[PDB]
Amino acid sequence: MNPKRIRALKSGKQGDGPVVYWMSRDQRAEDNWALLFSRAIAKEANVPVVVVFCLTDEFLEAGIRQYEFMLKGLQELEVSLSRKKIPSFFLRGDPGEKISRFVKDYNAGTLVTDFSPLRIKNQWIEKVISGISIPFFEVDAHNVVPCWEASQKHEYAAHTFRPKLYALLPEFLEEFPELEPNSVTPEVETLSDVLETGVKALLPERALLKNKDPLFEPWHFEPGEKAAKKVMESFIADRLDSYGALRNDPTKNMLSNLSPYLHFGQISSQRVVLEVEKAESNPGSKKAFLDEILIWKEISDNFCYYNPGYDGFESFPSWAKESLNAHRNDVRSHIYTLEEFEAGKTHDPLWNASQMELLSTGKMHGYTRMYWAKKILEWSESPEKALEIAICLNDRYELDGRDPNGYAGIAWSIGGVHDRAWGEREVTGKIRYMSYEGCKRKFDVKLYIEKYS
Ligand SMILES: Cc1cc2nc3c(=O)[nH]c(=O)nc-3n(C[C@H](O)[C@H](O)[C@H](O)COP(=O)(O)OP(=O)(O)OC[C@H]3O[C@@H](n4cnc5c(N)ncnc54)[C@H](O)[C@@H]3O)c2cc1C
Repeated sequence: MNPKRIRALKSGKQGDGPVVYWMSRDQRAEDNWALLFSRAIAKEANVPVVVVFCLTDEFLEAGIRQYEFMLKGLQELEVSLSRKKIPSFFLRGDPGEKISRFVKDYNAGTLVTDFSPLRIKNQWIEKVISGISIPFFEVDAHNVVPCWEASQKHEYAAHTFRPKLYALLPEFLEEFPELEPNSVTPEVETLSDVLETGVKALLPERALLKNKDPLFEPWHFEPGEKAAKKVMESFIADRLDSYGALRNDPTKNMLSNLSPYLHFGQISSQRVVLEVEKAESNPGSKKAFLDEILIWKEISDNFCYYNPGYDGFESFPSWAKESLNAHRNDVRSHIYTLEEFEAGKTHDPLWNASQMELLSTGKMHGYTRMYWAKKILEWSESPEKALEIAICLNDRYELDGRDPNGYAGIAWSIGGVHDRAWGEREVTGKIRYMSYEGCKRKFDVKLYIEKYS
């Protein structure tokens, strides 16, 4: 129980009632520092712990694919917490109104939540803080090293953040204690109903084909905490060995496929890192994978935490902004609208295949994501319109979207965040370029294009 994982958002008079865990980003019962601290605090106060989750009004800004994945897991989570004698309350509406009202209606003693550097989460904290009188803590249950501990400032490169993070692994990379149940079960609708109503409201905006057939295939990733562990186990046993050599090959499915579970916190990245560390496989593949789930994942939280405008042109490096400004007035070879990007109606069959994989599976291969976002910059009227389009399609169709990794990944592709300058070209300037022929020499593009007609 390292106290550096927890941080106080506001101090107050601790009440004589249950400790409330405002679960948001880490939707799991196991390996959850936020829930573990909540139980520890509730134990010292001789009071039970309770979990509250808010089904917010912004769910209509995504699709059915994300909504069902999240709620199906929450249905499983409600069963796990029950076995621990921990009740779970699911509220519908504004977290500011609902969290504050729950604190007063149930006489909460202390309020706890997990950490997310996203703007929407800060928005909720502001409203909640001004509507409660009890202490309020947040715990980093998503990063191995607490975001505010890994670095005190924005890190402009992976090689400047990698040593800082590895130096702190010996202290923060540790096993998880068991979640002790509640002593006695203490004394707002069912999830099957909130799911049915939500799906009905999302159906008109469901992505379809010409024949009114849904595009999304929901049999690629089963949601839940139990499914995530099976995915983790399969990766270490079968794919981890080849990960280092086939991570950049879209035609081969040699990725961990953990992002949907990591995004919703249905599985702890610290748990994955522990299991990987103790697994014997190709050394370079271990290094490659750990580099992605430790450095690149947690540097994205670092990006969004220390850059209020992480989703804007203002957060780009100075060299990228001055380079992109110098080529604003360059004549673009193609200009596509949002609907044209969305439907995969460009001239580049590789880009359209990447969009089709996004629409059909909700998870685009890591390598094609880079190619996908860079051509949006190349075929847009400006870098600002490119960020807008990339963020829209990413957050709308990726199962792992609306995530710090997404904004940090898009900022890398379009603005060169966490990257260096390259040969100066027109339109894209010094931003790293990825040509069509460059991909042909990297993998069998024809197979990838064929798999997503
Ligand atoms: C334009 C663009 C958009 C992206 N969109 C998202 C997104 O919406 N959500 C998201 O979580 N990630 C995003 N990524 C990062 C990466 O593409 C995906 O995380 C990865 O493809 C997820 O699938 P996986 O778990 O099977 O990959 P794996 O190779 O098995 O890697 C495992 C984990 O390492 C992390 N990781 C891997 N690559 C990156 C990276 N470049 N940056 C940060 N973390 C990484 C992820 O957490 C990932 O789950 C994006 C990257 C780019 C360039």
